[PDB]
Amino acid sequence: SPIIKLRNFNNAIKYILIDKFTRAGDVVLELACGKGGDLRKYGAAGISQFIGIDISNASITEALKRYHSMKNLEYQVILITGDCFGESLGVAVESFPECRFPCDIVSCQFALHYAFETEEKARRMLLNVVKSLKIGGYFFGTIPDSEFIRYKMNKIPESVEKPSWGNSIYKVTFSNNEYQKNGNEFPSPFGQMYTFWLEDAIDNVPEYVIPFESFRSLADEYGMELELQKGFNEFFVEEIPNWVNRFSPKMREGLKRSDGRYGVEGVEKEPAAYFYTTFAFRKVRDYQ
Ligand SMILES: Nc1nc2c(ncn2[C@@H]2O[C@H](COP(=O)(O)OP(=O)(O)OP(=O)(O)O)[C@@H](O)[C@H]2O)c(=O)[nH]1
Ligand SMILES: Nc1ncnc2c1ncn2[C@@H]1O[C@H](C[C@@H](N)CC[C@H](N)C(=O)O)[C@@H](O)[C@H]1O
Ligand code: NA
Ligand code: NA
Ligand code: NA
Ligand code: NA
Ligand code: NA
Repeated sequence: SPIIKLRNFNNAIKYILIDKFTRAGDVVLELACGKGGDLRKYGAAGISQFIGIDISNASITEALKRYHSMKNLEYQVILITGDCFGESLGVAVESFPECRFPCDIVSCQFALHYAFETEEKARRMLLNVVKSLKIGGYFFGTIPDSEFIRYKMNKIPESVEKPSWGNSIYKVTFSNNEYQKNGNEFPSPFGQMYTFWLEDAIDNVPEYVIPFESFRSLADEYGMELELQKGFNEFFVEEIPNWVNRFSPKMREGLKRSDGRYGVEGVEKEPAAYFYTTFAFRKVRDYQ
């Protein structure tokens, strides 16, 4: 399946990204952890403690069910329902004093753009990140790539009321064309909504652009400086040599293309390799 190949590729991206920044003994806070599908990736990195928070009780229930079916684990796991973006994290974690804060790593996969609903939420998310992180610690994850979004939008005429593009397995549909009416610039970095469909994965969910320059400038205000901004394709090309043989046999065969090399080809290439970017920052100073 194109979708199976996409899932395997993005799973590989996460393995690589987690390993790149997470070191043995680290304490990890995972924001918007969903159903907690990356635990084994953090275990491979040798962490000491994992704290996962998600706003969905149904997702946390599933993550706890997945956790409790694991065995011989060498790290502690805390899984919590709470709002990571609209409220202070202290609300979510107060009844879990076993959390070891500040932590060494904050991660967030396929979710941070929901914090760009408004400026207030973007700032609250960043304040939660930096208050949780030690000086010198890292914040990393995976988001839709505003630069690829802008490329596509720059090819859409102003006559289109709901700018849209896609292929047989994915589709983006913007709520409005204010980008096009405003000289190919969003009227605000925040709240710029589009619905995202990905076959058998994402059911037309509204989400928000995360303009990378605004994310970066806000992060700097809160004391975090840029470490990584490579799109999935470039990231994979650069890192796969060190990993081709680190991956499970099943993940490796899944990554093999028809020409015998590694990556994605075919219809899944655009959504898997171009639509998303990695990000990482380092906390370099305390924020008042
Ligand atoms: N644009 C966008 N894509 C997302 C979002 N969440 C997930 N994705 C995409 O959907 C893929 C995940 O497909 P799933 O079927 O959810 O697989 P999974 O995350 O491995 O499985 P679970 O642990 O059960 O959640 C990701 O690799 C991304 O391509 C999102 O909020 N926005
Ligand atoms: N304000 C919020 N605080 C915490 N989690 C949120 C918030 N808004 C959305 N989410 C979660 O963000 C997640 C988005 C998912 N696309 C990604 C989940 C997970 N990281 C994964 O990669 O599978 C969901 O699990 C949502 O419930
Ligand atoms: Na972006
Ligand atoms: Na819009
Ligand atoms: Na936006
Ligand atoms: Na986005
Ligand atoms: Na920055």
